Amino acid sequence: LGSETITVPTPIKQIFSDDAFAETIKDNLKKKSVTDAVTQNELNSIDQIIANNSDIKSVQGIQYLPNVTKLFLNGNKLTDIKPLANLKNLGWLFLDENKVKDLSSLKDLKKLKSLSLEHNGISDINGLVHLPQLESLYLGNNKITDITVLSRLTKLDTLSLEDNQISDIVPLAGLTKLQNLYLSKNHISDLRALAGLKNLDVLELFSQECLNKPINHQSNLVVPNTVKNTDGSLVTPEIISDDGDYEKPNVKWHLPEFTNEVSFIFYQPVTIGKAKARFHGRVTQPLKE
Ligand SMILES: [Zn+2]
Ligand SMILES: [Zn+2]
Ligand SMILES: [Zn+2]
Repeated sequence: LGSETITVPTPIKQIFSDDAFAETIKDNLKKKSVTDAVTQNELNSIDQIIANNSDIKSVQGIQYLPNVTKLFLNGNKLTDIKPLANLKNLGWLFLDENKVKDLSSLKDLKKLKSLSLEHNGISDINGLVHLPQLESLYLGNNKITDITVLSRLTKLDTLSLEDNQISDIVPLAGLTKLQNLYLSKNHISDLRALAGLKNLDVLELFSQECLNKPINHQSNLVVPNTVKNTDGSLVTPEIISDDGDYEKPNVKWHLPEFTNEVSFIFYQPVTIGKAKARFHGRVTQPLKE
């Protein structure tokens, strides 16, 4: 908008407050010093910013570059991203490894096609309702438990939710345009939601870790198997703790004088569309005295 253009020549150091960042602008327009002056035409000129691992704590000043389309800003020290809020022409925004937790500034970025926020400690991704046009979304290595908002992001061909804490992938059942789905290291016990996902080329389901609602230290104990495949059918465990034994459809046991938590491990090669993956994880079942 209006005073998100500078009208007299100005020195970099002054418009871009953060030193690291002021230097990515210098290094990008091939200038020789941050004290050198820049005119808005030159700023208008900038389409891409490559600034990974560059120790950037603030992108203030970025507001003055309204034709910027691709922002590579991984592994910096960003927390507040408001100066992006209004860069209408943004399509790639890479903010891995920062600490950006409030996605409200992305909300009017309606040309944004690919967003990455791996490893930011995000837990609420509901701000994503404001961005249905997304094509690639990388949300790996956060603390996301609820993905119900994703049933709306129907334009995705690439989605990574690897290493969060998802029990429930029913919200993905709809997203049939999906080609690469990474769901490793979550709490996924039921693969039914993926029956539909026919265009999948790459799919990952390693290391699920599913925990249960406690019961009690019984000599004869008999928990039912809840791990289900694509198509509804109970997957047969690839090993049980504590000379445990599986007769359909329960893990049985026999105890008194050892301890409090029991478990079983499962394994199942799956095929959905043109993709082949390994659904391998563990059902825990803790007990009390
Ligand atoms: Zn909002
Ligand atoms: Zn035994
Ligand atoms: Zn195994």
